[PDB]
Amino acid sequence: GPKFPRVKNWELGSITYDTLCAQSQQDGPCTPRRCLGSLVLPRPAEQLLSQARDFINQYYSSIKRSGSQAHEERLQEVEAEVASTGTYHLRESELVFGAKQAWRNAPRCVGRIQWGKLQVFDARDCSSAQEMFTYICNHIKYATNRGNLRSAITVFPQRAPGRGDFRIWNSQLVRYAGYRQQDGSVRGDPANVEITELCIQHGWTPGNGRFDVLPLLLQAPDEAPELFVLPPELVLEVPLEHPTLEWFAALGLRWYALPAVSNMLLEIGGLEFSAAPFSGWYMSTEIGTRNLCDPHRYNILEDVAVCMDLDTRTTSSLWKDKAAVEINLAVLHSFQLAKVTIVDHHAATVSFMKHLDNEQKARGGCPADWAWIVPPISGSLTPVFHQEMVNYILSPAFRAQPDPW
Amino acid sequence: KFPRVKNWELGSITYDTLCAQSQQDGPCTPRRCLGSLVLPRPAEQLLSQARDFINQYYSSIKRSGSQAHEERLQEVEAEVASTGTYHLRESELVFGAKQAWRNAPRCVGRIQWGKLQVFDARDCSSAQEMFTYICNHIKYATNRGNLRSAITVFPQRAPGRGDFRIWNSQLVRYAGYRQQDGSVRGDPANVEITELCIQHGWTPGNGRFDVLPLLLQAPDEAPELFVLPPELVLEVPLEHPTLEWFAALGLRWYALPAVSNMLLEIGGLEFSAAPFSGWYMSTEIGTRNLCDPHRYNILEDVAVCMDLDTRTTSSLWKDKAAVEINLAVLHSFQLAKVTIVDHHAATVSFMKHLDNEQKARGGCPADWAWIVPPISGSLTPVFHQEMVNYILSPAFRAQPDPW
Ligand code: HEM
Ligand code: HEM
Ligand SMILES: Cc1cc(N)nc(COC[C@H]2C[C@H](OCc3cc(C)cc(N)n3)CN2)c1
Ligand SMILES: Cc1cc(N)nc(COC[C@H]2C[C@H](OCc3cc(C)cc(N)n3)CN2)c1
Ligand SMILES: C[C@H](O)[C@H](O)[C@H]1CNc2nc(N)[nH]c(=O)c2N1
Ligand SMILES: C[C@H](O)[C@H](O)[C@H]1CNc2nc(N)[nH]c(=O)c2N1
Ligand SMILES: [Zn+2]
Repeated sequence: GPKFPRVKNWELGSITYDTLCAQSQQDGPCTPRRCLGSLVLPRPAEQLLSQARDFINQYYSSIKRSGSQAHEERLQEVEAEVASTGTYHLRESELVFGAKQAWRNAPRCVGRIQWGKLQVFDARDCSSAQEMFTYICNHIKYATNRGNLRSAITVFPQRAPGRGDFRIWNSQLVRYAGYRQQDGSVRGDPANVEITELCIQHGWTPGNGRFDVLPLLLQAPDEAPELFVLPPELVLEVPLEHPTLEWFAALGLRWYALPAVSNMLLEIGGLEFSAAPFSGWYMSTEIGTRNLCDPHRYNILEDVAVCMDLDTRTTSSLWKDKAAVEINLAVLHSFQLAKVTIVDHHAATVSFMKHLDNEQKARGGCPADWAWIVPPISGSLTPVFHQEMVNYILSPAFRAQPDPW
Repeated sequence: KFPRVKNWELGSITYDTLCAQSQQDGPCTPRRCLGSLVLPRPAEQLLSQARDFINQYYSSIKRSGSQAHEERLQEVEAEVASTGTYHLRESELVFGAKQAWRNAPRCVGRIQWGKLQVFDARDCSSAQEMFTYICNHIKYATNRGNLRSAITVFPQRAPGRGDFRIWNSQLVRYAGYRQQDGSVRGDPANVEITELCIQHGWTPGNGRFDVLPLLLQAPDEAPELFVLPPELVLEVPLEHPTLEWFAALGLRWYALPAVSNMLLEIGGLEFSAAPFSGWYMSTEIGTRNLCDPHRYNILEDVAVCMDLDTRTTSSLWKDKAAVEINLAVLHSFQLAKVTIVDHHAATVSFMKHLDNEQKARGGCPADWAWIVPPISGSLTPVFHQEMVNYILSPAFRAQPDPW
């Protein structure tokens, strides 16, 4: 048949061919000799212009004015700007399209059915660390919306020739402190040990809890990062209880409402937005499975299993599986009681299948990273497990970038 | 470039250098990864695969460069030059089969790769004889519940003629009967092979767990039908340690997972019929075979029996029922003294395998999507372990169905 990858769903027996992958401009890490799909992060005058031309072409196609006079004029105007300055600038509506397209292009995101519904805050006028804070607080207030969460991104000024970057040092806008103890263990979230210690080196007075919300370390160009404490009333958290296990509330577990990634680079048309935090709402497994049960995170499985009186001395009791399921259930139940938006892993994966069909019809495929899209409990119980996926890099894109220190 | 391979739970890092030994391309390119696809789409080359394989063998027995090694290379050269093909000595076959298992990227059970009973059935000239060898394989491997890994190797592919083939995908398979009203009674995965048995003379049953006969095919002949003696096929009724109603569901599964439709390639030679078996990991039965929607699909029935709220996904009724079903399988196999490994023990053993292999060969090819179990992924260590996938030979391969 077609010379595009054939893609099969083994639950349903249905077949598609991905033609979209033909548009990839950027090589991933695989070769015919070996596949590196399971690695988390495997290792410009005329180069900018070709990325910019491509992006402008994407824009004009999206508004159905390809080949138009307005399209040709924008193209000239971009090359003139690069010509005289080395860079160029997006129109507002271009930025909005490019931000959404970056989300839509993100292979690791199961929540892409929502991609067209993204509030884009333009913060390209921002000129200080103090102003970044205001923009960030506004983002948090808008996005949180007292529990009825709204997807959003806030875009700060782009990288510029020989000027320092805007950066948010924290990986997320909300992070619990991780305090290294004398014995070598950690109180709080071990994922955050390094940022915690950077906050302390930069003048923060540390708490001693398991859920101390961290301050933000915000860096305006060519300045030391400045420290900003989020007013507590802005940071919506959800205490965790279980619907029938009454003792679960006594564990004092909690999580925050708003998942807002702040350390990734938004690339659009070769332009690099080094600070562009974005937020959605949580899939319940992120909290109840990874953040709470990973051995290298809060690691609470054994404690919960012991409370549930399970036999923790043997694997074949499936004590881990039982406790994990109850932890996820408590996450879902508590978020529901508190009226804070959340999506379980069944509803989310079902919606992603719908997204796949939509994208097949709209673009001829959808880049997806199977290992990231399949949830970390109950995998084959979700429809995405049975769905082959093709993974490739399209731009606009969100990318990892090196830590600023 | 040698990939840096990180474990994200422990922060430990290795470099896979074994991948340089791959002489066989997989489906990925720098423009797109196809690692999630289940099956993506001359004398001088036989000689090079043959020399390489003989070189692997003499090196395995340390005698790399000896008289015996050099003479054996010439035998292989002489035979290919004269006939376009060659034959393996039994010791070479035994080594090659083990190595194919070892190299199988999708197998989580490879800590066991060195314990493999290898039956040479290359002196087989008929479907009848294949059946005798298969019965002996089942008897050995089953061993009254104390299961033992095994492979039986029937005669290789030859340019002149049809292949020896076992038509069935496994040696034990439950019938799947389609109903004019669309539904399937039994195992929907075996509708086709069920229908093929009927068409070749089998009197069907009408249960949910009717064990199929084998269709065995000798070269250029119609396949023949052979009913396995019920006494040879060990099965485990499923009950649950606390939920009494669960036994009333009538569920069971067989003890012996024996794959019979894959080709075994050693030194360029191809073995189209080479059934191989180990023991089950509980999630293969409890999660996939019983809970897949296109398999026995029993999740709902179990949830109702547990009185769960089936109206909404957010009660996690599915997750809760799947767990009890896996528990029942583990409990039932244990009660019956039939070998089984749960998915926590299995993946822990695989992590140990990765480490042994790192020391021994500088790597291990592994397919993360297959290694990570279908429930409780991130609760197992392998979820957090990066993996490099690539094709080494000797290898097991998929091959076209013979009809
Ligand atoms: C609206 C609800 C949303 C849900 C339920 C959702 C769900 C998810 C989940 C479960 C992941 C994997 C996270 C992990 O394991 O750490 C993820 C990754 C991601 N999503 Fe979303 N998403 C949502 C909205 C968004 C939005 C608004 C953006 C960007 C504008 C976005 C971009 C991403 C990116 C870039 C990743 C990859 C992160 C990385 O590589 O570390 N998603 N999404
Ligand atoms: C001794 C205990 C064994 C265990 C627990 C085990 C476990 C597994 C599991 C869980 C899978 C994934 C199966 C699936 O999802 O359908 C698998 C695949 C496989 N194993 Fe094993 N294995 C064992 C022995 C063997 C032996 C003896 C061989 C060969 C001699 C072997 C070769 C394979 C191959 C080739 C596959 C891939 C099959 C395919 O592509 O569909 N394994 N193993
Ligand atoms: C927007 C959004 C919604 C939602 N429900 N969940 C998220 C979670 O994304 C969090 C992001 C930050 C960590 O990144 C780890 C990481 C490390 C490295 C080296 C690369 C990479 N891409 N990702 C895990 N995923 C984000
Ligand atoms: C030896 C062994 C031990 C154990 N515990 N489990 C097994 C399970 O193997 C069953 C085998 C047959 C199915 O084949 C599906 C399949 C289809 C296709 C087109 C290709 C392919 N490689 N695999 C999946 N795995 C085998
Ligand atoms: C090694 C492996 O790639 C790594 O643990 C991945 C697997 N899948 C994942 N999937 C999601 N959604 N998030 C993750 O952090 C990971 N971790
Ligand atoms: C599409 C996807 O690759 C397919 O569902 C795979 C996923 N992982 C698997 N893993 C195992 N062990 N066995 C399988 O059959 C599958 N199926
Ligand atoms: Zn790949």
